[PDB]
Amino acid sequence: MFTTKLAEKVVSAWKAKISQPALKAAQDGVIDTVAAALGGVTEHSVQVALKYVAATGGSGDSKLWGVNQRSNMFDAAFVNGMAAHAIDFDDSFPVMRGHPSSSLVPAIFAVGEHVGANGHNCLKSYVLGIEVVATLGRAVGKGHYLAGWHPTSTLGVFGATTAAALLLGADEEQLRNAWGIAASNSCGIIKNFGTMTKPMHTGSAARNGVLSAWLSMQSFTGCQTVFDDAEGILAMYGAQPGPELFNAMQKFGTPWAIIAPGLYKKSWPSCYANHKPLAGLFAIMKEHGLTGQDISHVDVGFLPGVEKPLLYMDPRTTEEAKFSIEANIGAALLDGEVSLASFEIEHLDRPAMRAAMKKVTRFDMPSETTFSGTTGYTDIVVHTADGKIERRIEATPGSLEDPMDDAHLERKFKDCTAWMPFGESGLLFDRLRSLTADQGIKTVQP
Amino acid sequence: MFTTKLAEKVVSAWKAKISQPALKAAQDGVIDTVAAALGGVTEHSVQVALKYVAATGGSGDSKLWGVNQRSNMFDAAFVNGMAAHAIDFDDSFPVMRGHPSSSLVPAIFAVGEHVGANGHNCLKSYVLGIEVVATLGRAVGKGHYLAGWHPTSTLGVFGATTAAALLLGADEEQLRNAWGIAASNSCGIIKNFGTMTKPMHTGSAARNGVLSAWLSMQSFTGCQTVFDDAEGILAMYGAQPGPELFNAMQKFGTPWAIIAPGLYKKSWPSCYANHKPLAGLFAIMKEHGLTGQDISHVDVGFLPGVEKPLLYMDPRTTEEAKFSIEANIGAALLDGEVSLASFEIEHLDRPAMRAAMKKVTRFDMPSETTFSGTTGYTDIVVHTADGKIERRIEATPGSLEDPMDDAHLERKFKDCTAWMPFGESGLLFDRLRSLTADQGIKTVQP
Repeated sequence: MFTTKLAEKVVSAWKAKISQPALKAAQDGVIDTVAAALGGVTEHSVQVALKYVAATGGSGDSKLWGVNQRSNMFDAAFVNGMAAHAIDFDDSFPVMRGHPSSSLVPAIFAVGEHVGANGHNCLKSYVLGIEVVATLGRAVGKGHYLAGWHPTSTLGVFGATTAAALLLGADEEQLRNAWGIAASNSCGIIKNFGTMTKPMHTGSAARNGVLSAWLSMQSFTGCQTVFDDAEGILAMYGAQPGPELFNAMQKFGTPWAIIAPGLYKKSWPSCYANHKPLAGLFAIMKEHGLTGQDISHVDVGFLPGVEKPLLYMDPRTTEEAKFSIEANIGAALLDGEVSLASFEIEHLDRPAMRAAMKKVTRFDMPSETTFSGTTGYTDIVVHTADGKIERRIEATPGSLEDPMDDAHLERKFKDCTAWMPFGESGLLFDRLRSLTADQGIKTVQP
Repeated sequence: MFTTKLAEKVVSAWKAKISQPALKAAQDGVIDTVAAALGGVTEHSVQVALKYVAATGGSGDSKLWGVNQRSNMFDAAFVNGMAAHAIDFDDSFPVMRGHPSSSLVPAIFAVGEHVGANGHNCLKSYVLGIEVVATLGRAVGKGHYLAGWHPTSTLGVFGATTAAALLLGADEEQLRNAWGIAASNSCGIIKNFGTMTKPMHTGSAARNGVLSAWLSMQSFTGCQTVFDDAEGILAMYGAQPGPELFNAMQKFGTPWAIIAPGLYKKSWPSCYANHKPLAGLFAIMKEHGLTGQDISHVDVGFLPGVEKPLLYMDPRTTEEAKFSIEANIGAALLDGEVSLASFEIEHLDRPAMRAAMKKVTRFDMPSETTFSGTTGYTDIVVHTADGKIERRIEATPGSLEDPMDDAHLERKFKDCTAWMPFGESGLLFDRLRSLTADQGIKTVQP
């Protein structure tokens, strides 16, 4: 009954009004995700995605973000989902231990443009796709990520499917069906972190979410109970029989997970496991009046489960650097900031950068439970002329405890779109903000 | 380590000649797979796949089987993969516990047509794709299927990737890269059996295999050690990482797995778990001179692990019936045969068919280990007016112990293509066989 109940909750909510705060949360998620995408459109991964579109000989009217080109909705969702994750700057969501918006927002744009949808419905579909992935993440728990799966795509695909299906006009049956199709297209592994395959996870999840929904509307069948039982995808991913499943569903919309705990907005284009350490380092530098020239070493601690994604101690590519605490803290020490340019290959290969990276060491922080990059707390030690400065960082930057405010999000957008021609970034920012006023999503044209 | 050693073996074999029996085995595989596809091109799943192609606006020179249409190689692989598996009449491969040819052969035609490949290289790519999937199958063991995944696609994607890569000109590095990409596109679950999503598994695997290969040739990166260690996909699927992995590839090409145990060709369009039961029933009917009217009941036994895919005792769709021993034995009883028309919805819905299905029941056969529909043995009991006939069926139809010979494979092709315009089936049969003569694959045009 879990799958049936979830589709009832989603479709019933779809037919009802949704709160101003939820729509505002969704609006901000859109702006952050498009910023993240536009900051990454020159990456090789996205350029190759564009080449793929050329190779398909395909055509259509869904906008490929950052370029004056359109294609069919499936391939647009692929390209834009790739772009949304290309520099690891898009949001996280601790309930899922992953990045839901880099599949969901691309899917919503691709389908929304196709069907001529307006902003309230688009935003509502985001709210509901996030509620679905929150419910599934709660069901699955911590084991799925620890076992080597990337929940970003393995669970993200269901978010994308949900919003696509709703926009396409799915009823409960069609929605249940679409989730069944998606479950057989649920994939992505952690060993591909530090490669271009990581943004493919979200490209594929967006495309597959759109495709799964569209197929469902064509009377193409899949399992309508795919979340249920030992044979269902949740159990396969480690959901335990008992109350976990019942606990998960009890949340629904009271409050919406897009509000609480909400989407965590990244201050730096790198793995969240870097971010409490960076916050702490910068706070120490500011408070004590230290530059990196005044710091001889930094020790960065990690709770159980947190270090997993940071695969590279000596990263050699732009992608690897985002999964290196050495590169993150190294750049912070060298430049006094971490920016879009920090992980560009020319910056990464500076002799001075490689020197700074050698100032950084990792250590284990003891605990009886496991945590993630967006949860728990971090201990750092900053070594200086006058001794060691110890600090515990309790708030994750971007969480409700250290939220990104309007001014911060606007500056992120600006920085990610600095390459756009005169005036075009501001105009796009304004159009993005008009979704709240029920403007046609096709008018936005990121 | 395992991944690098496997790519070395594949590329070394690629550059060498392969034996005639390997070539023949590949040739027969192509013919069986195209037969199976051409028998299923009218299924709603394929019809929807063709609607998808129309929706993409895609174009190219990869032919779509059974229709006068061509598209790009990715979408042709998708459509023809869907078609190859649409009525469950394609081959099985015990070492993988799945259907490798329904992703491999579509990928080979799509890529081969694109690059103007000749028959010997096409057939060689098939042999090597099969050798890779045999290797991975041996490494993962029995647990993966039993845990709810469909090895047909989860492992089959690597077959398709290997062949596509080789045809596109991959070296070792690019092959290793392609596997990495493909590993994040490994998916498909058993709970979708009896729905249109099952043949999507093979369409998706074929397309993803072609895409992973293509992407690798564009310097799009994935993990180059993706089958190694606990973090690799084989361990994730239950293999024992470390040195023990190399036992999986100790006799690579000696003999080729495409020869021993070989591809198992189906005599009936349904799950293999139905097939020893049917062979037994027909033998008893023939030996004892019994028609279905002479038989009041049939008991069908299943060793541990074997019954798993037969999800439906009361199938209500064409797809469900293929996963129902009741439907299979029912149709055998009523008509004295099982054919392509047996599982069409009008035949399934016959009151006399529904009555015959009620004569069938299932039972467990004891063992300390688990088996599959292409291994072990089957006990059946046929009930007649005089008493009960028990029979143990030791050989799986299509295995080396009960192989499909040339005359039978040609008959299967004929039956699957009888709808074609007058003379075209034979013309196509001859063109398919021209691959053995190193003709250009582009001439074949299924």
